[PDB]
Amino acid sequence: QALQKYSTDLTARAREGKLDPVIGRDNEIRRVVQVLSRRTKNNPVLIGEPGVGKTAIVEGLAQRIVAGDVPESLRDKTIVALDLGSMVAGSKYRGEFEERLKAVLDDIKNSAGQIITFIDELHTIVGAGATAMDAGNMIKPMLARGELRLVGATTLDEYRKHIEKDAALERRFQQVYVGEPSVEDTIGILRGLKDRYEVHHGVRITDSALVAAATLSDRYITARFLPDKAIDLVDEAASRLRMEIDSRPVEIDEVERLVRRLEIEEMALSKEEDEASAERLAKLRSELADQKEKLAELTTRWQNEKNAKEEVGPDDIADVVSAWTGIPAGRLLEGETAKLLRMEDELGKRVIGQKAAVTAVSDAVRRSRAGVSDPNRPTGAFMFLGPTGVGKTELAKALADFLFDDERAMVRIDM
Amino acid sequence: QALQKYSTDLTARAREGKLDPVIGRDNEIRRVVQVLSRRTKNNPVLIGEPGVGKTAIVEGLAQRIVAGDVPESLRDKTIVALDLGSMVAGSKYRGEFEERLKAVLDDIKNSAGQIITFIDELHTIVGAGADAGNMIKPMLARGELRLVGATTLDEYRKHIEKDAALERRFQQVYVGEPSVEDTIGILRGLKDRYEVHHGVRITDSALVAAATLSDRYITARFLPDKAIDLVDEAASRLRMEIDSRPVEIDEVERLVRRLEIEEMALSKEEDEASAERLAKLRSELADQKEKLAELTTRWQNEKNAKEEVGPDDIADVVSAWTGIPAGRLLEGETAKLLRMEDELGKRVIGQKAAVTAVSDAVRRSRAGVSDPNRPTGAFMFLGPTGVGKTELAKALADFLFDDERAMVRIDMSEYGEKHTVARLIGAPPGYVGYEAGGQLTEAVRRRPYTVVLFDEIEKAHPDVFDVLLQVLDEGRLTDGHGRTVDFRNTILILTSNLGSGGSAEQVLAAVRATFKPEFINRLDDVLIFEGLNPEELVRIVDIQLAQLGKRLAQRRLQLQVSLPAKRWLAQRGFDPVYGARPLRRLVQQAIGDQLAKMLLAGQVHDGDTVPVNVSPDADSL
Amino acid sequence: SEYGEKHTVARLIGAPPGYVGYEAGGQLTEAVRRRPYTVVLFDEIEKAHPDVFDVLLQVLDEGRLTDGHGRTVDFRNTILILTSNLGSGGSAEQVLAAVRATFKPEFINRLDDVLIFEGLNPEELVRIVDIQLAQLGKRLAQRRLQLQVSLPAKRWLAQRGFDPVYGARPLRRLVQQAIGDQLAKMLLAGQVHDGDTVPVNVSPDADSL
Ligand SMILES: Nc1ncnc2c1ncn2[C@@H]1O[C@H](COP(=O)(O)OP(=O)(O)OP(O)(O)=S)[C@@H](O)[C@H]1O
Ligand SMILES: Nc1ncnc2c1ncn2[C@@H]1O[C@H](COP(=O)(O)OP(=O)(O)OP(O)(O)=S)[C@@H](O)[C@H]1O
Ligand SMILES: Nc1ncnc2c1ncn2[C@@H]1O[C@H](COP(=O)(O)OP(=O)(O)OP(O)(O)=S)[C@@H](O)[C@H]1O
Ligand SMILES: Nc1ncnc2c1ncn2[C@@H]1O[C@H](COP(=O)(O)OP(=O)(O)OP(O)(O)=S)[C@@H](O)[C@H]1O
Repeated sequence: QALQKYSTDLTARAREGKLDPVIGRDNEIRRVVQVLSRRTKNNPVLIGEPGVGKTAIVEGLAQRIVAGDVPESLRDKTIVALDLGSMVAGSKYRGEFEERLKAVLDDIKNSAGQIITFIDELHTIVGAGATAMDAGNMIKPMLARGELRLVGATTLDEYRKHIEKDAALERRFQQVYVGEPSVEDTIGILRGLKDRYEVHHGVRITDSALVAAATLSDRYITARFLPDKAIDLVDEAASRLRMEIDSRPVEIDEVERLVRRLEIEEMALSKEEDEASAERLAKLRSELADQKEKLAELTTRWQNEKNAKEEVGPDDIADVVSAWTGIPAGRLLEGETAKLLRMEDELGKRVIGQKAAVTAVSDAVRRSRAGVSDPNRPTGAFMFLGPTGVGKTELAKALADFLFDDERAMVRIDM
Repeated sequence: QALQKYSTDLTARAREGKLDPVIGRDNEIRRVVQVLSRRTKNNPVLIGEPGVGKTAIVEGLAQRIVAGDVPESLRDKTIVALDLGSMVAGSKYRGEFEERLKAVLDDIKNSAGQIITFIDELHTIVGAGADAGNMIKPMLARGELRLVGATTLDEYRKHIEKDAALERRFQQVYVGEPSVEDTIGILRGLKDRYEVHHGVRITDSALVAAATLSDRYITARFLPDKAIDLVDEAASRLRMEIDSRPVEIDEVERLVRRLEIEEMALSKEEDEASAERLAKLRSELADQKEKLAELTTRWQNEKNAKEEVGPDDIADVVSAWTGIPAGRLLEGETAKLLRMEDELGKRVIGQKAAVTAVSDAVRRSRAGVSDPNRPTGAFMFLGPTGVGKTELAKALADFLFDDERAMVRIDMSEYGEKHTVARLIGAPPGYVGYEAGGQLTEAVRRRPYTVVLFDEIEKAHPDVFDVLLQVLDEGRLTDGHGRTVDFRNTILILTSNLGSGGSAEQVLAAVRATFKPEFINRLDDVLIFEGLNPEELVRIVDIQLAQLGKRLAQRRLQLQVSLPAKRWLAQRGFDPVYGARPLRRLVQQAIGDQLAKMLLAGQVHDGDTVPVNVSPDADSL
Repeated sequence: SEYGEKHTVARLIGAPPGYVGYEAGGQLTEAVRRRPYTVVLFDEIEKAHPDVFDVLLQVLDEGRLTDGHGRTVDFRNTILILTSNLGSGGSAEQVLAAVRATFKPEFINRLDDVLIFEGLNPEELVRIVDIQLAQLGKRLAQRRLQLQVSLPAKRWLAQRGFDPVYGARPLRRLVQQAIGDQLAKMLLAGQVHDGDTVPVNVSPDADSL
């Protein structure tokens, strides 16, 4: 009965239908099962970089046990998820922790080898109760005889920072290397996960969304790993779309919020007894008017669309990938096609002459938004030289301003 | 009666036949005996690396006592297994643990030496305090309690040797690991205990392989233990196969029962770009439902006319582990190896002398002919620029792993100063970055099958060469933490750009004057690359156009190219001093620029197909 | 060839008290503090930094050194061996001159005889050819595939790879390139199934099986 108090039940939740579906990864679950059913030292440890799916495999094994796809030895085994945090809760006295540990071990042993314990992030088991090495290695006699099974899973570099420093305990563990999947596999994963999200957020999701997410999340976000940085885009897109099925969409709610601030400023700046703030007001009014025009236009266009956007598509994902890691990944939604066609004449406002070099920079900027340049190569690498005072540094500073509206936003180093 | 509460009975467990047969190790047990049977200070301690068998020796001694092979000074003595953990269980009050331990010690002394206390993991005897594990120090030095302990080699000097007053009362017994010939015998003795638990049979030709094979592939662990896992796993897998269908008939069915649902929920997509994906997935499904039904037929051809493990299940296990493929070329891989300079030729063009040398040290290693202790192949190819010598090392890492970014590349141009060596080997203990290991080292210790690439090697400082000096020719280098990492399965590739135009001995003598003979001598053939003839550019043209086309299929947007343009581009591939890089700029100056201009100016939309045609000088879409 | 800086001496001696890697002790020490009958080998001693040379000062001719923990291990039963490649171009004066220029007098004075190796002669390569062939046969004896080499073959093999500037590794690479390639192409293309004894013989330039 100590188990009932110091651990939860995984297989029970698997029966009650509360674990996400698990797709693919057949070799890994096969190896986990065959290691989990050998004579001595049956303790598989899923190891590998963070995010690639290591708890998902154990959940898949649990659902598989509930279904019946397991061999004979693993029929009705009742996986158990330990918890060493709630075990060291209040034990300030001398034996209060070893007592609980002995109780749990005894109740695991009393069962006829049924229980399959599961310690998630087992790199925390090392220094369980310190004071002088005594605790956390009381299970070391039972690991060897294979009484308790203990399928665990830790990240790849907290296994050689915490455990491999304890070569006597690493010996009792078998490593199952979980490498990350490819884009073709991630698409398949998403195709089966595209229902829980689609039901939690009251929306629908096109298959093009899944494809484009699994591709862009690999092309751009080069700091995480694949089964997760692809689910995040889908999830945020769906949440945003549900937020817009509220009263108003974006790009109308932003303009009205701007208009309100401009109004509350123009109403309280009017009663200013000065002469220099007269011109500092003469522009604020014009701005308020030119913004209210846009508000009214958008509001009228919405009415037309509503009398004459309900699922996420392959471009809302681009909006997310642009809002996070501000690389523009869109599809030229008419806001800036005119701008990129005017680029030369616009960079002419600050630089004069050297059309032979302005056109060369503009072409490299242009053929990258249309999706034609090499996706794994810099967006352009020019070295323009010539005599002094001509304008080379000036063109470089004009380009950064035309792109980000702040010449202090580019990275400059003086070689 | 207090020894019943805090300890089990090893000798009784050995009487009912509950312990594994212990084989060999005569000297260790005889020394344990002749230490355990002296006047004072009669308590040994076994010492040695984890896994080499140190509880096995105590269990062997217990079975030996039960049989009666021991001398008169030990005939009819029981061994009790003390359990320090179950003594501090409830002792929150200020003296209860000391009371318990004192009762235990008094009861041990109350007998006349008919008990031999055996403490396992005795490095845990230092604590128990909060003046504990210290009241034992008097009775130790007099020989009252006969203590048999066994801790690993490096927790000894961490918990015990710190207390030279207590480590004086112990006589050390070193337990070195066995050899291959002895491990074979140990397995020959232990086989019939797994033969029962798993309802299978194990072949002696497999017992020899599970010990010869696990001695050149798994170096992070020690002997027998790293050789019993293979046998046990092979047997468990064979039993799984016996119950259900065999493997490679199970996964083919699992993925087929998934592609079904995929295409079923996909066919309901009111979309147009998703029709090219559905009509491509619907072909792999019918292709898999073909070889599945072929396997079910080829299985009955055997089931009408694989029942014990052999030297093949062991190799399959030690291959699923550690990733290293050591199998038997199961007729699907050999057909692929036989045409390798044909699958490499789809990405590298020309350089027949070099493709038939990289590809030549993979076959002669997969067939079991190469030296088992030296890298799979270590050769440097060098020549002029833009020729294809960093591309070959990527067409090769893609043939073997199906992913160009699963290999280990280090750009040796950042190693300009000699102190930049610590970047790939770690920093010695007591310094800033030490709990991080090396950087090249920790990359191979996790997957010892990658293909390392040292790009632009002559730009570095001539000390990193001397670091590499032992990587070649032995496949070993140890980092700060003192962990030896093996390279005996990687493929070492070093690019360069020396010479730059010299025919053959302006370059062969420029290598000789930048490297030392002891470094040139470890290498395999030094491959020389050659410039690009005008003929072998008309084909790179096709490769480039295919690349761009595949890049364009994100919009279902094709393009038709006429042979005049295709041979115009290749004739404007110029200057046999810059190789094949100018062509990739020519393509984007000609086609890509105006395509992108037309693409965001309306007048070209998705699904279209634009034909190129050679205007009298330029290209027109 | 890795001990190239001052601070990499703490790699074989441990760390001074109170620092990061302290419970780990030394690396040369903790393997000669137990079972002190081993053999110590320093490859390419001249690749180091001439401050590692001054730990071997009290290692040699006194037989003890003290790690970080203060313990004193004793080297009174080991056999130290240092290899190098100094000179490599002079007959007998350049090697000694380079040694005297790269080491200290109180370091060359501690050792026993500083031996010189000669360099293999054309006669001394047949006795290596048969060694290599026996080793290779032992390798491809795990499939009962023992070779059967002809005496003209052995003489050609000991005449092709000889060049007196790279020692005896060219012979190994030649054995591989000549025999192993043909054998591996013949082995996985059927026709050389196990339990076979393939003979090798001399063709004009190559040597066909
Ligand atoms: N094969 C898979 N099938 C279904 N969902 C998967 C699969 N692999 C990963 N996921 C999902 O992707 C996410 C991966 O999270 P987890 O794998 O549980 O985290 P992790 O891989 O254990 O990494 P850590 O170390 O636990 S934070 C979860 O949302 C999973 O539901
Ligand atoms: N074509 C031009 N259009 C506009 N301003 C220009 C032009 N050429 C020069 N200038 C002015 O000249 C200033 C200095 O020119 P820079 O380009 O900064 O000097 P530079 O071209 O970098 O030559 P060096 O070799 O670096 S001194 C700029 O800040 C501009 O104000
Ligand atoms: N001489 C031997 N005869 C038979 N089996 C042996 C022998 N030596 C080891 N084994 C087996 O190999 C394994 C070794 O496990 P143990 O020796 O109990 O662990 P250990 O050697 O004590 O290492 P530590 O320090 O306890 S983690 C067990 O399965 C033993 O049954
Ligand atoms: N023989 C070739 N076959 C196919 N592509 C080639 C060939 N030679 C060069 N390339 C192209 O050239 C680029 C790679 O050239 P690399 O070989 O990597 O340059 P390199 O040979 O390393 O010369 P350096 O000294 O490193 S600049 C890719 O875009 C390849 O497509």
